[PDB]
Amino acid sequence: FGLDLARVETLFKRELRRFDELHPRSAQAYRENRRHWLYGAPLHWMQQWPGNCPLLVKEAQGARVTDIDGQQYVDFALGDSGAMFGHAQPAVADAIARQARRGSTLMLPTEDSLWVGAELARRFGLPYWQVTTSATDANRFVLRLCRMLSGRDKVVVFNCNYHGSVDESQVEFDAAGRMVPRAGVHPNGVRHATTTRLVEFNDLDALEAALAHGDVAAVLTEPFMTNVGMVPPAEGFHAGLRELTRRHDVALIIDETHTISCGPAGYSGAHGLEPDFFVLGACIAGGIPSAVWGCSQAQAERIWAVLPHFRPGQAINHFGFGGTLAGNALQLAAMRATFAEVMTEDAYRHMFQLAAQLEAGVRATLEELRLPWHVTRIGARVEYLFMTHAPRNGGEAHHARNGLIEACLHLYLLNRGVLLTPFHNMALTCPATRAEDVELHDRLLRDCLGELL
Amino acid sequence: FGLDLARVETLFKRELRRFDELHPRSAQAYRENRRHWLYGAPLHWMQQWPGNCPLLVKEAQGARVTDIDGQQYVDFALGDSGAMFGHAQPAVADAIARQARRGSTLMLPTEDSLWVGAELARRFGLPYWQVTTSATDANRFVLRLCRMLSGRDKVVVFNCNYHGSVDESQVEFDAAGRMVPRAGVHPNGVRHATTTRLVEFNDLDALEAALAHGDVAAVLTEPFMTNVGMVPPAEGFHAGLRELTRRHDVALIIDETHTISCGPAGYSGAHGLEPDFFVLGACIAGGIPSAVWGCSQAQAERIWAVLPHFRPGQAINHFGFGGTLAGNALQLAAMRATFAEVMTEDAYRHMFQLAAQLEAGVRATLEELRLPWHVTRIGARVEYLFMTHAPRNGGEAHHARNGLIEACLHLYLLNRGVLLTPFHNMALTCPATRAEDVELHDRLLRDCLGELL
Ligand SMILES: Cc1ncc(COP(=O)(O)O)c(CN)c1O
Ligand SMILES: Cc1ncc(COP(=O)(O)O)c(CN)c1O
Repeated sequence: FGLDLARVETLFKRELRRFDELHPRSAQAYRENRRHWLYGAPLHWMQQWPGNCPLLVKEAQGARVTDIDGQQYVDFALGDSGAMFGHAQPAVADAIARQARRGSTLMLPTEDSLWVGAELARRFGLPYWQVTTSATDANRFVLRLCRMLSGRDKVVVFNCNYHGSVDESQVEFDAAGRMVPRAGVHPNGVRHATTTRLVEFNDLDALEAALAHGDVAAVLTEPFMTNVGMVPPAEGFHAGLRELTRRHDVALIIDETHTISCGPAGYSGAHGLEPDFFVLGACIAGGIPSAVWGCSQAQAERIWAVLPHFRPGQAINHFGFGGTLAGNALQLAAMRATFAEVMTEDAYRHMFQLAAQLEAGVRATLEELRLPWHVTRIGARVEYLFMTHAPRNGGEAHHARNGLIEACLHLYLLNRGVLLTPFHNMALTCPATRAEDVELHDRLLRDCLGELL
Repeated sequence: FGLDLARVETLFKRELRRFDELHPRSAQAYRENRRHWLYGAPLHWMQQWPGNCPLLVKEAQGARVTDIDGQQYVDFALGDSGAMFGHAQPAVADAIARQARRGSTLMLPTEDSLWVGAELARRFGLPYWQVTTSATDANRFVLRLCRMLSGRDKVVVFNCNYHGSVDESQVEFDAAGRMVPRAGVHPNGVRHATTTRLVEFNDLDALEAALAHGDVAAVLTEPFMTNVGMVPPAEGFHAGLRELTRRHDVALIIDETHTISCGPAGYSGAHGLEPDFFVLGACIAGGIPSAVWGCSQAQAERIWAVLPHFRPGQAINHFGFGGTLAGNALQLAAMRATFAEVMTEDAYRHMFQLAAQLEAGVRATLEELRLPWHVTRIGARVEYLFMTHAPRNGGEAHHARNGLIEACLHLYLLNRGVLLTPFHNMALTCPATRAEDVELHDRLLRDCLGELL
């Protein structure tokens, strides 16, 4: 990847010691938290920050975070996209506070459901919606409905996808091109040959071959892959994807959990995609676990034919989906505030300006230092990969990832006041991001790469 | 069931007309919401309230709810247990408001994680915890870890369980005693013969026969079944369950999502159970979708051997579980407030007194009217069933449920200012419930049954 991995190790060791010296109170907190949390924090992923422990946060507002050692950071991680519009958005926090004081979960709708439903239909151009407690659940429940309406069992996913803890998606290609369980993800009693057909992104011949078996209920995909570095769709790919799925009467599910960074109506709204189902995760509810999914008129009619509107005195049933806190008053209050006051044309304009500045700065550094790396941007989200050209598919992109280089870069920036999500080589801008924050990121990255070369 | 179903239908029809006359603004809201929500509300379950639409709530506090038609209710539904300690608990609402203003989701811990981890271990007597966004997910993830640590693929569940949208659990016995997909729940590409062994509750011989196959990773169960009416464990059942699972080296997972009504340490704490894993849902976080799960040190050691603590520079991985907003600052703030200020010995003392009064009143009515029905209480939760004696298992209990009778009773009470969850014949008391509220419930139920007989 253009770096001497021995030099990377040397710097990494120095930065691990620097981390220890700078963050003693977080380290002390980690010692205590390891006594009661299985992986030393409430979520096991939090153990994967670089350095010897995750930081304990004291407070965060906008794109600023302060830890319990008093260190201040510019935050380009933004809760690993869960806080994509910034921390403590005043309208959203106020809406949450107000609604908590007048009922957070009633198993009933409130007036906010009226406004939000209409807004979803307007913004995203699909007529009918439902709410879940996570993007994973939206994907799981949509897949269930697709199996119900189609009578087919398999889902098509793309190599190196991520769609949440959707067991049927947890596959990859081995060296012989065989579909096997994803590395480090136990098959969990699933026999994926019975549930899943795997294809590389940007491969219409392979997609046609998968669908031709006639056992595929749905294709599930991001419109632009974001969970193995960034893989843009090729020229003509979306047209072909949409045509092939129509020809085979297969549902097309577009997951915009990350690609909502492309604009106020997502990638689908910018590019005239025609999803059968549309999934969007928790950036919309201010840190309250949430997601929405929507469907076309044609899919709604098919769903109602297999699951009719409930009749008075009918036996109660969940039908295998929904959840007890799904669609609750608190979620809907936060969504209303977010769509009305946060996800505006002006917000996206600001985010794009700063993200374009950040992208251009990274690109200048890579070009100056002659690194065989590249940088890609989708709206507010910028990510680099350790290969010369944009990957044609997820398989290619996976080979350009390296845990040591990533950890070293991330830690070097963390120790100097910039937080990047540990799971990607990405930076996310929000309405509270400032030009000086981009300048700091740019300088530190140039400094780090400079020390390595 | 002791009632003429024809008289039940006649009253139900009258009460549906009464509902229309009393709730015109909710009906208008439903017409609008049907334009944009697939099932006319954010969650399809909300369509299953009795009456011709779900009520739209204006505000709720304690055990009081006011709808948009200005109708006031005593709430014994409490968000179908999601708000089991009452609506708008001041400490919890304040904690949510405070934390929203200083970062809701950071992919990092805060000082509240220290306090909550220690509190969970103290309260529930298991040392190691994790947080999810739902009880469903806690169950799914525990099952995954059990398959990983055991190398076995099957889970034992009990007939007429409910553990959330856990696909492997969605089975029942047919008339021939065959394990088949649960009625109305599509198998969803799961071949349950490969994932699941089904047994009736309170049947140690059948449980032994299931476990003897040597392919069971875990037994998943409520300690007292609450999702098919109430099924108490028989004398000696828990001792036998614990002994058999130990002998076969099978994980025992106790799901207290509802049975937390038994006391501040759940049924397990009251009755000295010894779970390997313990699951508790969203009642603990004030309407923020949440759950916790805990495990013994012995299970933790087996898990760490198959999923080691993360090493510096290791390739990032979700490992098939966790979630982006799981274990977030907002959840942990709400949990801290709930455990410190709400789920106290004094709160439960009040809840028990009022629930005992409610139980005694229901029992008196059933005995006076000579109905072949009975009532059961577990702590704050009271439920009746349309059979003479307590059911020995879920199979028996299922036969004593009737959608029409349930809808009629629920609607009669709703039209006279008492909300009961539409999915059960249950009432839940909280710290804000008053004796006069219980008296109103008691009178209306007696009035309704009186009109029917
Ligand atoms: C594209 C995509 N879809 C779905 C999910 C699942 O989201 P969650 O972890 O909130 O369920 C993620 C994770 N952010 C994602 O990146
Ligand atoms: C015993 C039990 N376990 C798990 C769940 C799942 O909870 P959720 O719908 O919040 O995932 C439920 C639903 N109340 C339940 O009753």
